Amino acid sequence: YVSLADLERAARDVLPGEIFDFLAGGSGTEASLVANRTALERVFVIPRMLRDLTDVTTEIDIFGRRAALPMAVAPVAYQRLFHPEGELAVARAARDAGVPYTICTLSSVSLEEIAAVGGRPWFQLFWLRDEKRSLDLVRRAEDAGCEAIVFTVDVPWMGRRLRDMRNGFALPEWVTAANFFAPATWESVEAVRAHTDLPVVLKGILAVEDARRAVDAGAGGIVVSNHGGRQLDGAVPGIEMLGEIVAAVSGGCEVLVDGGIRSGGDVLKATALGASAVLVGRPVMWALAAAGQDGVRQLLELLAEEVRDAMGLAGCESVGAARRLNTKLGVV
Amino acid sequence: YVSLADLERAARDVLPGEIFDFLAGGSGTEASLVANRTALERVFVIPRMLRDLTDVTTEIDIFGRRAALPMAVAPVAYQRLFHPEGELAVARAARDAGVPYTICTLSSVSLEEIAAVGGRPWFQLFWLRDEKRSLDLVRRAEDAGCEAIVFTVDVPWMGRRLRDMRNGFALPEWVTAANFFAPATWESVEAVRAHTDLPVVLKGILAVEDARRAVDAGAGGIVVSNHGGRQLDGAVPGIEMLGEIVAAVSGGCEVLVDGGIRSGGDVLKATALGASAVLVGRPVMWALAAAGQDGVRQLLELLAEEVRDAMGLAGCESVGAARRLNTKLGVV
Amino acid sequence: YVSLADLERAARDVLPGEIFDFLAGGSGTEASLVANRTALERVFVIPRMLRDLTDVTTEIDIFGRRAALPMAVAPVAYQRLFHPEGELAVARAARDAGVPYTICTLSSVSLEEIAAVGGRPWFQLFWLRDEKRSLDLVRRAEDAGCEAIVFTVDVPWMGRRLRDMRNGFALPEWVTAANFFAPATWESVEAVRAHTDLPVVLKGILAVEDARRAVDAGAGGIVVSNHGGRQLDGAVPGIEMLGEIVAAVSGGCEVLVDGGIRSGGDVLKATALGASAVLVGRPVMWALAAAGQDGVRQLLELLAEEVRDAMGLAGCESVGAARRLNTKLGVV
Amino acid sequence: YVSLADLERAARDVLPGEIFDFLAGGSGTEASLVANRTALERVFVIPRMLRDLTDVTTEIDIFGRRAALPMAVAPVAYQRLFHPEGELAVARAARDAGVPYTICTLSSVSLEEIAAVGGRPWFQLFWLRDEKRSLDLVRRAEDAGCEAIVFTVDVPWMGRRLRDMRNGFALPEWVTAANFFAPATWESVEAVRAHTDLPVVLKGILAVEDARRAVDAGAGGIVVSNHGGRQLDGAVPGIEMLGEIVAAVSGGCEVLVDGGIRSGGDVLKATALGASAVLVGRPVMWALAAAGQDGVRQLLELLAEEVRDAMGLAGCESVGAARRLNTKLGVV
Ligand SMILES: Cc1cc2cc3c(=O)[nH]c(=O)nc-3n(C[C@H](O)[C@H](O)[C@H](O)COP(=O)(O)O)c2cc1C
Ligand SMILES: Cc1cc2cc3c(=O)[nH]c(=O)nc-3n(C[C@H](O)[C@H](O)[C@H](O)COP(=O)(O)O)c2cc1C
Ligand SMILES: Cc1cc2cc3c(=O)[nH]c(=O)nc-3n(C[C@H](O)[C@H](O)[C@H](O)COP(=O)(O)O)c2cc1C
Ligand SMILES: Cc1cc2cc3c(=O)[nH]c(=O)nc-3n(C[C@H](O)[C@H](O)[C@H](O)COP(=O)(O)O)c2cc1C
Ligand SMILES: O=C(O)C(=O)Cc1ccccc1
Ligand SMILES: O=C(O)C(=O)Cc1ccccc1
Ligand SMILES: O=C(O)C(=O)Cc1ccccc1
Ligand SMILES: O=C(O)C(=O)Cc1ccccc1
Ligand SMILES: [Mg+2]
Ligand SMILES: [Mg+2]
Ligand SMILES: [Mg+2]
Ligand SMILES: [Mg+2]
Repeated sequence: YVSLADLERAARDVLPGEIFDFLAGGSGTEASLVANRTALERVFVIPRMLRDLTDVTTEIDIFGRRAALPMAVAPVAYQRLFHPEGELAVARAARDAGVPYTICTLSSVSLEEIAAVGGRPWFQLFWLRDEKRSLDLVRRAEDAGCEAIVFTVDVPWMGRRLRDMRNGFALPEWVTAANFFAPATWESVEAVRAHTDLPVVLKGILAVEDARRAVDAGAGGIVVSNHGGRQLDGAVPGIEMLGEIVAAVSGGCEVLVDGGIRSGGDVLKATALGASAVLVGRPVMWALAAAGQDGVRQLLELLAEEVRDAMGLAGCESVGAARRLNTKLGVV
Repeated sequence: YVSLADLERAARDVLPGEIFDFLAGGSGTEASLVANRTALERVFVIPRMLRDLTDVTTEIDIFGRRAALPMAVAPVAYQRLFHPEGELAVARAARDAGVPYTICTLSSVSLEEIAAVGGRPWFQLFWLRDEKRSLDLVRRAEDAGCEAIVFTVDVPWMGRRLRDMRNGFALPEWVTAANFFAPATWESVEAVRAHTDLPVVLKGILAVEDARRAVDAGAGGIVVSNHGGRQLDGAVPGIEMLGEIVAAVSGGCEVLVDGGIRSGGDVLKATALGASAVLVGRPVMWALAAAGQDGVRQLLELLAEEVRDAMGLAGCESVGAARRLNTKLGVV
Repeated sequence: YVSLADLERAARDVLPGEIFDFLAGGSGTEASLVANRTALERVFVIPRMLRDLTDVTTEIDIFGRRAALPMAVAPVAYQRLFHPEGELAVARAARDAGVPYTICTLSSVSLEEIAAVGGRPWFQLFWLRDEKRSLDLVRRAEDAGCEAIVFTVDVPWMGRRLRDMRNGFALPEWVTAANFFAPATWESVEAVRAHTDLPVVLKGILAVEDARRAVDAGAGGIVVSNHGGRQLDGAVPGIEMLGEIVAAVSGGCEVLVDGGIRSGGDVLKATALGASAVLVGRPVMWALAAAGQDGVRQLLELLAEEVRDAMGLAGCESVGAARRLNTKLGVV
Repeated sequence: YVSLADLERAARDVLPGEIFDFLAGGSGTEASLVANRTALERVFVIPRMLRDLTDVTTEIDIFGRRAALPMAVAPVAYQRLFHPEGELAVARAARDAGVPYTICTLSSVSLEEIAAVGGRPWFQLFWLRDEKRSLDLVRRAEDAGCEAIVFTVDVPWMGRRLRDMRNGFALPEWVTAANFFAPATWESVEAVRAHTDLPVVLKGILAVEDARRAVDAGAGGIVVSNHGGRQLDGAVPGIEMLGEIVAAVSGGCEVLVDGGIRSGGDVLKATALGASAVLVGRPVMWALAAAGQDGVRQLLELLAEEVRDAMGLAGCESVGAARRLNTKLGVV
């Protein structure tokens, strides 16, 4: 594999069509799914030259701990759909690569099993109808050693997945929600923040004033995201709001972004627009589908090489230097 | 049907080619027909998160009465071209869905028959050569219980419909103007406004100063519209003028928009740009062609679900909240 | 024929490929040829409604005389390439339509023969190496009753016509320059202006300061033009400079535009951007090729209908009103 | 050959696929390779008319000596890949055309042999791990009569050439680095500047502040360049930074540009955006592949004719006049 696109081709070959569609699809007309890629392709970096690259490092510190790359594995539900080892294969490879892994509320292996793999597990929360049950799930994650609560805030309900409707897609009997819903509000965020000392990261923020309110609410971070184009069809790409959100946040929390990251150059673009780190979703599942744990390892090694390559070519010895790069929008 | 595009495919299958072309076509090179869709596809919404969605409602009040959605059926002439029940099938489904139905001056069933279906009938006026006859038509509509006069102001004459010319299209002998023309001016508007206590809504306004003059003239509303691309070829899309017109009108009348609405997300976009409500034309006829009254019912149920979905995903419990959403233009 | 594009198809059928290429082609990569069309397609008009259209007229006054439309036939050399009657067929149809006809320096029928057709003949000048010969040609045109001298200023030499080079195209022995070259300068303009009381119109101006200098030099008009994409490849379209040039000229001369006019709507766009009138080149030759004099008559009747249609749909009873229309750029 | 694109077709016919790919390819997704062409195609020139063209000249003075065109042959490694005479064929043709030739550090014929051809040889430096060896290479070039040191500053290492990886491309045994690496820094630039009285030209500058620092560092020139899209994938095109860099440099050094020059019109565009001169890479190798020395001669004669044509059509008797042209961005 010499690009993440190689892995997409390999996963399309192996997966059943309706499972590939569950993974690849977005909501509605897929306008936001496509725009996530359009937006990154319009960004060009202005690289710097002639800087010291003696000790180029892609490492970052986030939520108190070192990560090997400015990247984490996005929460993607039901990973046993893609490979029999599911979440355990992905979490093992992430651990070995030094990348945080976000455990899903709708994981097909229990959160305690996945946390026992080790590494840096985060936990993605969906709000349950029942504050008490929601908080018990947060407490389970904390007791199991997860380091952050990634509270998904853009799913009052699931978007309209027209591929799934047309395919009549349903979970196989052999895939279940191994950890076993209502719209979340700012009151739900406060209940979580009061229940845990872990950093609470709000995933799915796109409006500048919601990013400011997230800091005011005590969030340790946000993920600027349109949920990979799977929720509101026509939601702006996170990448297009990132710069304005980073300016409004004034360092008050970590600002991550996701949606459409398909290379180390895309990581560099996100960093140059001000992201602390990115999440990567579909490509990790492609690698899982194509070759299990070893596939995910290869993907993360390829992404690490691409990130190091892009940083050094752009004159950046550290991720902080990359955040100080300027960019210019082009036409594609 | 899981999208309005499903219905377009179904109507193309059933209708004779020249009737599909009469419905689908625009004037000239169809630049404005295409631009109506281009414009909506360039708009992206910035959704809000974590708001109370306990009681999401798509209802609005307009011209004194409640409507179930921020939408009405646009005036489309000669609906018996598309289905034997024509206007009665559409008006029955609109009534049952809680959506106003605009009766045409060139309806193929008389306006009194269509008004007798019930619901919320509006009446679309074309100016007749003869003030007295024009006003008698307004009086008929009022006597029959129509709630608003939608005065079409962008047809001094019909545009150049090159599909119709190339097809040699003419009305079948079995379709007639069952209610049975000169360019309208501001004097014509004043004559209508003085003749009726119903709100007069000027349909086909695109210039900001014409929107201001409409308020000064006593209009209760305007429809920002290029007539679905069927009149001036190269007229700007209504959606591209809507924000500037809403700012200039300062709440002085209702501001509707039409042209290219093909989903509940498109309704959300129009609302976010400031529209009070939208009109929907061609998709309603697709549903009529495909399956008569039941087809139109299914279309309106699908649109209601899409509007509720898009509003809630965007953090909006009411249409007023949706009007306060911000937007960002993209590239497609 | 219901559009000018119908005539293009008819002319491609009848003409020999290398003559169609001589007519259709531009210089170099044809970037400016394509951009002339791209530019018009990006312009959208903001029409006005509810204005008095009792007496819509497409007439203009230019260089002291009435024309039936805001249009003249552009200078196109060697019209016998396209039809045996060549320039006489075109000039007869232009006369009958009330449209000025620009006689070429490189006409395949003598300028005195073409002027004898009547109508409103203008004369397009190329500067000869020899001031005295150039001025004698101007004097011939004046003696023959031409009403304006259209001095082409964008041909210090012919551009690189790669279609012609690849085709090995040369004039047939039966086509000659029936009136029988050096780069023109501002001194050449002054020599012409001093030699004739006819208005001198500089054709091929694109820079704002050249338009200002043209007024200072005593020009009666300019044609904002990149020579139909046939001279500098990569020259900006005239339509993209027109508004800035009209503002800089402050009414000091007539400002015409050409390049890519393919409909009455395009005429309206040019007028709305501030042009006094347009020139039309290739479409007139298409009509000549397809059907001789009668073809050109049909073209001009079609253009007259399209111009009247577009003006009235846009609320304009006169060309002056059309010049006061606003426009908005779109994406196509 | 009537365009540079003719030569590209001829070279694709003759070269082995993997050598054509080595020549044509870029890094990563080739976003910057494509954008180099997109950027030039978006630029339109505003030509001037009616200026004296008695003595049009394409000559420039650069680094103290006259060149026949505002162009030099870019450094392209291993030219024996394309033709058995390699660098000697290209340098002979460049000499005969009056164009400087940049000798590569990775030339397949020794720099002393190529300099002995005569003409105006420049020398492109890659920094060696070893200041002393780097400076000895600079001294060899100077001793052999090279006139400028073109220090490539955008290669801390080679970019990711996915065509080469997929092809398994390697140098044939019969091609070697006949002159026989570490990241360069500003200290490396100072070591070169102190070692030679030749002008030092930094190639691969894209950031405005790096251009300013280059002047402060004593560079005699810079090449605004993304290395033909072969280094950072997603680096901005040089052409898009050129105007801002020329303004920041305030005449303090020569400002060249490269990437995607495919015609004399493209040379004119670069000049109008403020470049002192351009470099041309791939087209020179196409000509070498297609027909050896004579091919390169034909290419340079064609480019000279296109540059003279474009300059005169744009009203420019000198390259300095062309630099004073204005431009307008379009859509393509
Ligand atoms: C099949 C699939 C399931 C989920 C389930 C979840 C989820 O239960 N909770 C959550 O909070 N986000 C999810 N997501 C979004 C994900 O976390 C990233 O937001 C996007 O995948 C980023 O875009 P890509 O890198 O995929 O372009 C999903 C994405 C995909 C493709
Ligand atoms: C076949 C057809 C006939 C009519 C006849 C009329 C009419 O006698 N009076 C009027 O005032 N508007 C009309 N219209 C325009 C309509 O009311 C809406 O302006 C557009 O259909 C909105 O765009 P879509 O939703 O169709 O894109 C028509 C639209 C179509 C397609
Ligand atoms: C075959 C052909 C010959 C000539 C010869 C001349 C000419 O001897 N003198 C002149 O001054 N302009 C010319 N022109 C340009 C013309 O006058 C108009 O500038 C463009 O045709 C406007 O663009 P279209 O309407 O064609 O798009 C020509 C255009 C075409 C196509
Ligand atoms: C096969 C190939 C090898 C080299 C090797 C070098 C090099 O050892 N040192 C250097 O400093 N630049 C190089 N370059 C870049 C070149 O000098 C110009 O920057 C681009 O070719 C300009 O773009 P095009 O004119 O090609 O679009 C190369 C370009 C090509 C195509
Ligand atoms: O991504 C999916 O569809 C899932 O299976 C989990 C889920 C469910 C509803 C909304 C978002 C994610
Ligand atoms: O839409 C049409 O073509 C109609 O049948 C009614 C009509 C007629 C003329 C202009 C606008 C609408
Ligand atoms: O258009 C042409 O090519 C002609 O035949 C006349 C001409 C010649 C040179 C430049 C412009 C027009
Ligand atoms: O262009 C190439 O790939 C070369 O052969 C020389 C080279 C090597 C590494 C970076 C830039 C140029
Ligand atoms: Mg991503
Ligand atoms: Mg609509
Ligand atoms: Mg024209
Ligand atoms: Mg180049």
